[PDB]
Amino acid sequence: AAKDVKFGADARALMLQGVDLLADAVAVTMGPKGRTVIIEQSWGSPKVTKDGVTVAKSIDLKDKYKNIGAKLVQDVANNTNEEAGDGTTTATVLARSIAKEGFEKISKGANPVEIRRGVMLAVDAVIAELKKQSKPVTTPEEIAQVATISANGDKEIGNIISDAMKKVGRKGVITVKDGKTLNDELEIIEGMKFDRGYISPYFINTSKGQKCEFQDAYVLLSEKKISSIQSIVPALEIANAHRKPLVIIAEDVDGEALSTLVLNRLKVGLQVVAVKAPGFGDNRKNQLKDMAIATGGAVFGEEGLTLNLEDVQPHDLGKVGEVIVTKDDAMLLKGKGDKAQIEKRIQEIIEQLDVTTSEYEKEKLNERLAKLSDGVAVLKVGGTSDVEVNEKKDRVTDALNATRAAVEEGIVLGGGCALLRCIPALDSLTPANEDQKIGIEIIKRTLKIPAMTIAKNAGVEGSLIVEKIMQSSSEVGYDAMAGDFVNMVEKGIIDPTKVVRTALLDAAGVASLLTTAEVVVTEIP
Amino acid sequence: AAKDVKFGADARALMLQGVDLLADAVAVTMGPKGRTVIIEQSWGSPKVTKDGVTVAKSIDLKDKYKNIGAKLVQDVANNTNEEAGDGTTTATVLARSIAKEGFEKISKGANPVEIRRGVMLAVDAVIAELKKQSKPVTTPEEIAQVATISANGDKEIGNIISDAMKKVGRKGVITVKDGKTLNDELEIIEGMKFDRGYISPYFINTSKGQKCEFQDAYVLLSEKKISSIQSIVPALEIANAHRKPLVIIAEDVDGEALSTLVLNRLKVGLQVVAVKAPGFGDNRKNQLKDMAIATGGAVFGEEGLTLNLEDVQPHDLGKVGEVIVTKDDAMLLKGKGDKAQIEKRIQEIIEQLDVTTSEYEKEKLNERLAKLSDGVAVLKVGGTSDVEVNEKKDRVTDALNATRAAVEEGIVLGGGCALLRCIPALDSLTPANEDQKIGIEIIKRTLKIPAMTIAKNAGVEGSLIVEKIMQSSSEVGYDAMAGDFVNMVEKGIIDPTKVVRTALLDAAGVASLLTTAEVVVTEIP
Amino acid sequence: AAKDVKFGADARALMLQGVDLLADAVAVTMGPKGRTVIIEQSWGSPKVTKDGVTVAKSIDLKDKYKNIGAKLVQDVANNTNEEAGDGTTTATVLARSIAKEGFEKISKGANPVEIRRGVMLAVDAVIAELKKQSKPVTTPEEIAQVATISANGDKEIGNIISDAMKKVGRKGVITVKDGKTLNDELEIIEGMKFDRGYISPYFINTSKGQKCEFQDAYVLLSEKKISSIQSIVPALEIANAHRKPLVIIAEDVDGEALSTLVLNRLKVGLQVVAVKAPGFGDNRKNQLKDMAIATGGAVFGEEGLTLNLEDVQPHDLGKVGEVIVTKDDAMLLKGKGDKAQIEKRIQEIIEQLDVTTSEYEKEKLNERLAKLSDGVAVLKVGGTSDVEVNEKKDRVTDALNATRAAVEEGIVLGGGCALLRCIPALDSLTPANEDQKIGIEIIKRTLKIPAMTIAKNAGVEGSLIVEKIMQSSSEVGYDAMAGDFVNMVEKGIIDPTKVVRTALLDAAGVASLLTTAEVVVTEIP
Repeated sequence: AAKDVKFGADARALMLQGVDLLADAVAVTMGPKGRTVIIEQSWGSPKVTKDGVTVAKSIDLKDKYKNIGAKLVQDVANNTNEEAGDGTTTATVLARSIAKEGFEKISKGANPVEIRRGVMLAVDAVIAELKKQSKPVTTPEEIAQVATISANGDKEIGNIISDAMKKVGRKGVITVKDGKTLNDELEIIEGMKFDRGYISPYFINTSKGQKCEFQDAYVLLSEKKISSIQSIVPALEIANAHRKPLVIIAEDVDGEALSTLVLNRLKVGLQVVAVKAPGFGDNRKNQLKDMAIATGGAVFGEEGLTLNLEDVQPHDLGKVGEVIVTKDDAMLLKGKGDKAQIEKRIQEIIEQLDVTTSEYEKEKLNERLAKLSDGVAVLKVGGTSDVEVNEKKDRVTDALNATRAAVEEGIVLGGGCALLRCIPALDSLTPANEDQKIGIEIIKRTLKIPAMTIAKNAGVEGSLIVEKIMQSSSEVGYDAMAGDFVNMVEKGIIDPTKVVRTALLDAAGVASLLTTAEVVVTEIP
Repeated sequence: AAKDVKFGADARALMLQGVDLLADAVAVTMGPKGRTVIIEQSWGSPKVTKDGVTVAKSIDLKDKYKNIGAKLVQDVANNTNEEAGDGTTTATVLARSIAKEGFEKISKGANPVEIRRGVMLAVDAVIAELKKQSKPVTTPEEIAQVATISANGDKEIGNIISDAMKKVGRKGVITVKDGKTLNDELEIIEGMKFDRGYISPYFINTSKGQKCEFQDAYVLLSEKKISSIQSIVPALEIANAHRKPLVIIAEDVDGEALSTLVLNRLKVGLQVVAVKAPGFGDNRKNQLKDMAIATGGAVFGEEGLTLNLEDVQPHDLGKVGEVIVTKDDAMLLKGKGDKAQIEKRIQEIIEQLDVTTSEYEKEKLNERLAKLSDGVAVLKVGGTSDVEVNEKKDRVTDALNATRAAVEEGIVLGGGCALLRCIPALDSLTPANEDQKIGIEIIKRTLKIPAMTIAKNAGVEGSLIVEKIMQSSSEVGYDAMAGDFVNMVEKGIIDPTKVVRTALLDAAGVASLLTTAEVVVTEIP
Repeated sequence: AAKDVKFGADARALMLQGVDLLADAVAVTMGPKGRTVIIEQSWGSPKVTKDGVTVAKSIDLKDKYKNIGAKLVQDVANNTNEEAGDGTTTATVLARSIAKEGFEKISKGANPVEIRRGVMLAVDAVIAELKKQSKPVTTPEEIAQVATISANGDKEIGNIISDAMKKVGRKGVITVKDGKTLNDELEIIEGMKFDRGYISPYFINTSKGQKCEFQDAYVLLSEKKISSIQSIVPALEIANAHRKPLVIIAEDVDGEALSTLVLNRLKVGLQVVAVKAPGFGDNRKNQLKDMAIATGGAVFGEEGLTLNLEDVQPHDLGKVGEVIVTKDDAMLLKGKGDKAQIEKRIQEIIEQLDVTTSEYEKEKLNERLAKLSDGVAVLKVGGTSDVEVNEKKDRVTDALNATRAAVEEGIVLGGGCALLRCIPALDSLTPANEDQKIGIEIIKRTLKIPAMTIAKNAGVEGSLIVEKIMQSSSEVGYDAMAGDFVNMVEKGIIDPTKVVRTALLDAAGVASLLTTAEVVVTEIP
């Protein structure tokens, strides 16, 4: 495979020319006044959209170096911001602006590593300032306010969100479902969730949204890894006898099992899904034991009690009402089993919390406790018809992910004004040398970019708006919807702090990586 | 898949150059004096035609951006106006005119969003004026007048249309059939219709017209969705034993059932069709219960009474005389079952209407009531031979769809004069700024376009006609057929108001979407 | 499928340049002095010919627009004149001349629709004049004269033609056959003919002439359509047991039956042919009943008497001596069955004619009567050897079709002089405006075209001949064979009036359609 190689500024120029296409195509769709972008798909109608992540995930350039620039911006600013579809555009625009500004200085004689150090210093100072001028959200009234704000004034949606949240706590688990009724209602049910996603992207069922959904499946628990281990088909025997699905939880899946399952799901699509074990080490073992207690099954490891995957009985497996598994996330609903032995295990974990003393110990114990003592709250959204319910479910999920992101680290002024308020923090910072001072001036400039872009999307003169917002009060900002200055928190122009912080971090990281890369090696066409 | 990306005016120019080809190819065939368009099909004779929707659905450009412009105009102005073949051309021409006029101003410095706001304001004012200067149709005499007018003076066709309509009411159901006789006659028969179309476009039988027709089929009712559920073939067993067809009604069809049915219909074409459930939620369940009562079958859900798709008996399914299903529309004819239990269910729904009180409740109850208490009227058109009957059936369907569209929202002056009479309404409107004033001048101009185009198609000087019609009386207009001014309602130059309103709405929407699009991303060849 | 689109004069120019190639290639072979045209077929010798329809059906241009022009002229001037091979060339030449003349005026500022109206007025006046100056043929002496004239003086052929005609009447049925003898002789035999052609072009047997011939076949009668209905193979069982063929008459054939029959005829060629039902409605049913009475079979509809296609007995089907079926035409010969019940059915139809009173009723009754009471006359042509008989059969068919066309609407002066005599009728016509006057001058010119072309083919100066024929007597014309003026009816330069009328009608229609077409959309190569 013959390769081509370019060096220094010669390759950085091409990477930047590839970046500023994605940046321009995404910066259009920022803010509430975001315009539309026509994306031609081959067979059907050209898809119109106003959503930054779709535009970003779409484009793919022809030239090799431009494509690697675009892909470098994408696979971080997008892949690292899967929580909400709001921070990705900000990340890409900040990244392009930092990179383009720094390329000028390093082409005019500055030292790249010094600029990267200065930029990292500035970004640390700005994140520090953010963590100060933020304000938390810890009372159900404020929770209702922020929820309703995120749902665009829907008092009912914000109300039901706060009701679920204050019922299952801040660290609880929340899910949305379609209640087949006219009115939305909140329900709490038996279930448990852990943070291990699906292993096979071919497992995708109910494809839209990249999910994997199955009903009343059987549950398998295996401490021993089933990597390159056939004889999984004994379980499939009873899983075909009883048409109910089955789920398997192994230390890992590889070789025989992996290759057979991917292909048979591709061609038959049998109702089984594989997921990695949730915990680690002894905590993993005790977690699988708790899950077996909660599902009515048993671990399929040979240690202790004798049981193998070579044979299966209907009472050996576990049973639950529903299961949902997606990227990095998986959950189980309405588990079967010994309801009295579940309480016995709860008491066991209580006495464990009583006896153990270390931070890690009691932490993992609280995790295992909450994973069984507290149920999940399902939001049964409803409406007149599925054409309404399918859209309201998406709005509810958006508002839910917004408020969950807000409760973690508070909220700040929306509309990109937050970064504007953090500019005076750069004054106190002192550079070690003049290159590290240019590394501060760069952030000084690039912090005003999201506000300028939202203003320009609203059709208004950007710099005129940003200079006035800068000199104005600390609590007032620009509302692109109404086109005039307003008290943001009062009006509701807010956004979670985690989003701004993550966006700025990823932007700085990618821009550094892209302005210090010295050698680019690409295939030859 | 390498993509290409263009920005702003540079892409809008190409999209507009792609639009004005479809607009020119369709504007020719407008009015009664519409010319002809030679469409070469590959194998046979070049098809001559004077029908706007065929010309529109035909063309498909070479360049990518021109093609997306043409497709943007098509997939709305056509797909949204499937009711009658008259509004689509008007929609496309209005869209092109608005877009071309606005592109000039936004190339001369105006703000796109402001123009779109002004245009939306003007369109709202014009639709308001239409809803005023319209006049309803609510008496059988006026119904006969408008029917005969739509059928081009055929007193017999309009008479039979009004007879069917006043017999089954305004909201009744009407169908046309071939009576195998010399004289057309009206018949009312047992049946029911709901608004869920076919799921598989491969189901098309009696292909011309995109329909699906079957006789004396069996009826299946399944509240449980059969998505990715095999064992549908038990029913197919008895459906092959008795050569009579079968229809299935499920919450949904997917996976196993979908993939098997599409392919076996492609290669064998077995006499079964799948359709989505008609209602929603509890209303869906009660609707399926009423349909089972009306057909002699039973719901195949496991709840309550035990019954599965794994086994079928001839008396488990429903039975009807005929079934027709098309896009968004499906109906059943001459259902079997307990004629006494049908009356019992009718009394049940009557007492339900008595007890329940909410608007939604009594609305759905009236729907379920009328879906069983009132039969459908079938129009048995007849003639000397099928070469006449096949054409008369199409004329009758056209007149029927025209009068049904007229009874909903009244009628207005035909020949595009209606929009001309709505021009003085734009005087009272006031703009917030000068861009929103150009957004009014644009509609001021584009409202005169359909009349100008019909006049030009008649070979007459357009502006000369439109200025005289503007200054003339409110009730007089231009008759391109006779080539002179005439009292329209008196002569019969009319058209339903719904058509003009929908055409103007879709035109404004598409023109806005096309004059504000900022980024176009297309595949590379 | 990317398309290309041209507008107005720009596309009409290309269509006309495509037309004037077919027109020139066919105008050569007009008249008796028609020259020859070398048509290269790929494998064998280049086929020489002097026949206009073969030259026309042959050519097929390269460019798309030229090809659609040529195909537009072809698929009407040919497809509408399948009766005799004489009118097609005249139609194409008149069409080209009108179109080329009108393109000049519409390129010099005239209104196309006005010209089309004027041209239609002129053509109506000319057809009126023709219907006046024609003269009928209603006596056996005149029949013999016109027959002998059409057969180029063959007294024997004209004599036998008149003998058959005056024996079976003007509306009788006549067929030609090869008598295997030295002398031609006339025979009348049992049979019946109806006007429904073959359904499958793959049915072609005895391929030359596009016919379908079979001997002593079985006859099937099915009122119920066999569209998408298998189990036709029960009949094929006995149709293979007895090697005699079978014919089926269904309301329609589609799906299962169509797809199986086309392919098995392609690969096996079993001796069965399918034809559409002859009549319509109740008349269709009574016609099938009469045909069953006449053939010894029975209708295979389930109504009344029980009988299905699922089973067949040798006495259920009908039986006839011979059957011939071609495009739009099908006939049966020497039917079997109850010769006494046939007379009983005849008496039934007689009493029906007695009781019924409406025009349509007695008309259909006379049709059903004559279809059984009167036999067909077969012309057994003969000669020394098949090399002579095969050519004499074609000459006899030509003369027969000529005299049958003459008896319908009389005869006129041959050699294109008829249209010349109709020129003075255009004087009385008055135009509404000057464009409709150019629409008269165009026909004034184009009427002299066939005579000019025949003269030029004879090598003589055309205009010199046409001016002298114009000023000469009403009964004298030009004989290109002898090259001098002669009394046409006396010499025998005649042609049926139907041919001239149809040619002029089709020419005017195509020329209008081609000079008013505004948009041409063609595939891109």
